Amino acid sequence: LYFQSMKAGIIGAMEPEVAILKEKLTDAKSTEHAGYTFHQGQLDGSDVVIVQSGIGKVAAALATAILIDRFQVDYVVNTGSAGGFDASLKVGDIVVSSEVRYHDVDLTAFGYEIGQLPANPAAFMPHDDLVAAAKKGIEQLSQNIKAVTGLITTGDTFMTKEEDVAKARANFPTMAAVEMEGAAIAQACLQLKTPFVVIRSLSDIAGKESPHTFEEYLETAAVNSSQLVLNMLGQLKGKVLS
Ligand SMILES: Nc1ncnc2[nH]cnc12
Repeated sequence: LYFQSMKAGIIGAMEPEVAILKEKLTDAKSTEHAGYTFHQGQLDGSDVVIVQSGIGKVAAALATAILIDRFQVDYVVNTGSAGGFDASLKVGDIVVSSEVRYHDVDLTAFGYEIGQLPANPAAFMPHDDLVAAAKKGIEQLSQNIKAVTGLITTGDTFMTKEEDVAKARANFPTMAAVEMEGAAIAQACLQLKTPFVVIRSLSDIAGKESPHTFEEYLETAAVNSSQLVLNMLGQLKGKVLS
């Protein structure tokens, strides 16, 4: 009958990235702390807390901290949209983080790696089992989408200027996709000894077409990322993280 499951923290920067899972919430309760709105409930039996963070590093990191400190989630899933870097991937595809780095952190002047904050690893690491879970989570099939593991990077600039995309690409050649909150969530999670995984779907190919492509395909990327979350929640049912 009843599964014994962890409590999942689920975070998205904007309302569409979160609206779907917010809906399928059962026994919904919504609470407010420190300027954020947290939606506690269940998804197919599993206990979750869903928060829309706002855009950018600091906002995502603060929501994450409250998510962990106030609601004691066992792990954090960051979901949402991202700009594709990997040419193999096309709008709607999904990238599960295999690692996450900031692209807009630079303390190389002092010997740190590009993207790396002092007293932090160069790359934040998602839990293997959360990664493994979403890997199996690709029984995807709605009723076709590609889904991959790859490097995801994070900065506080929306990545549109051919020059910005080039510099990022040069520093982080293996990058599958880019967004504005992933590494910040991971940074907060590390600080709070909490497992994370970042799941993001391509709302655009990063570059000249990005602003209107993003607006066109945000709802698609929300649908696809939200689905892989639900599956991943299924794979984690009755399990605990190693
Ligand atoms: N091109 C882009 N840059 C940063 N974040 C994004 N999220 C979706 N598309 C993006």
